[PDB]
Amino acid sequence: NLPEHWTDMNHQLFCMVQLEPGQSEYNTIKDKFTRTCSSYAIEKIERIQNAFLWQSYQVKKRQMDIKNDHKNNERLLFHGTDADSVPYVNQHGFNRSCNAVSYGKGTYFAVDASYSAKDTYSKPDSNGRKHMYVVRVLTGVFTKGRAGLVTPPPKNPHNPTDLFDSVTNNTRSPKLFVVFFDNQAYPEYLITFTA
Amino acid sequence: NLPEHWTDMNHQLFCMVQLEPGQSEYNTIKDKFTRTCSSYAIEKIERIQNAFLWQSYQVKKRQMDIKNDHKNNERLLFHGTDADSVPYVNQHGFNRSCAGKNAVSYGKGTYFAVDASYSAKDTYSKPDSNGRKHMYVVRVLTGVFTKGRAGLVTPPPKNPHNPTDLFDSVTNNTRSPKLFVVFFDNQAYPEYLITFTA
Ligand SMILES: COc1ccc2c(c1)sc1nncn12
Repeated sequence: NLPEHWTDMNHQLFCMVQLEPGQSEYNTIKDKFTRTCSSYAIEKIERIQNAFLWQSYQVKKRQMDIKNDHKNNERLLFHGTDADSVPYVNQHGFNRSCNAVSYGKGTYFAVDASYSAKDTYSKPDSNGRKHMYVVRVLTGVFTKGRAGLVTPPPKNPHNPTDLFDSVTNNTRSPKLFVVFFDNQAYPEYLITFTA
Repeated sequence: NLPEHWTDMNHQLFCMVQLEPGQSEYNTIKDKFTRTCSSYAIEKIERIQNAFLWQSYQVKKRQMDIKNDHKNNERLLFHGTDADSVPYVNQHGFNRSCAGKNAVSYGKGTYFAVDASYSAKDTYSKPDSNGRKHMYVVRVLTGVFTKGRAGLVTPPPKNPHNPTDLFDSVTNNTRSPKLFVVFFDNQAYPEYLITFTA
């Protein structure tokens, strides 16, 4: 069940598709980035078409939608990473086993591209090229994180196995989310940019 | 896609089903266990019916079967654990982030034994305060594997010039595997819980 906006992959399961500047899709993703990173220079935006990662993610989304009894479990967030991690993320997505982990040992996603645009995350390569993903994240029901978490806390100590879906720095006004399971995040776009 | 011989869970997503001795399903597991654990005695064998873990695992299995272009990707292995871990595993499966360092480490992942005798060690299946030991019987997507190394946080690449094309798992010995390490969620389905005692 591959999304309508994907382009044909000639019976293959993985493609990075460079977006056409000035078309609706490129404009939408560029605007999400320029909301907070208007001082940067965008080289390109690529759509990540990874059928396997999409499949596993959509299964987790369906499960979380059932568990939480609503379809408000997904957020579009940003993730800055170094060039050497990009091939791994494109093919395998986010891996907590691979910076600070102040809110738990998971994968960190920013509400604002400006946070992910920090050199500590989107490490500039030899040429100053920086890499940021636009990510579909199953944040679901979240709570405040803390150092040393390996999974989200339980929603009630009385049922230790019924967990929050993610944690954040601040429940009232979140700026970051941490997820602790594979296939809770789908890397949808890769932005290549410079300061 | 839930298996047709599972008990009806009346829209519930999770059930543990106590098996009857003399049923083929119980006897095959008891035989697999007693092959190497004949000094122990089984209290009970429970079938783990976890709809969400099954769905995610079967998706991974289909993907691995496609990628590897054969259906030799799944092994039935053992996993000894402490009583405090059983509720988590039943609900959420095997979390590498919680895994102990193995006394012989072939990587930082979840370990599964070919032989029940390995998993039966008190170091894994820690006897609880009532002397009950706990061992899972696990469908594991071992796929294509290589000898592991203690530094691994993912399986190694098949080819160093293509670092993202990975082995599916690692082992202690490719010619005579006795343990497998997996590094991803939903690569192992806890199918049965064996409760046993000395
Ligand atoms: C407080 O810890 C982190 C750690 C990593 C991280 C953030 C915050 S925001 C962001 N964007 N990409 C990566 N990250």
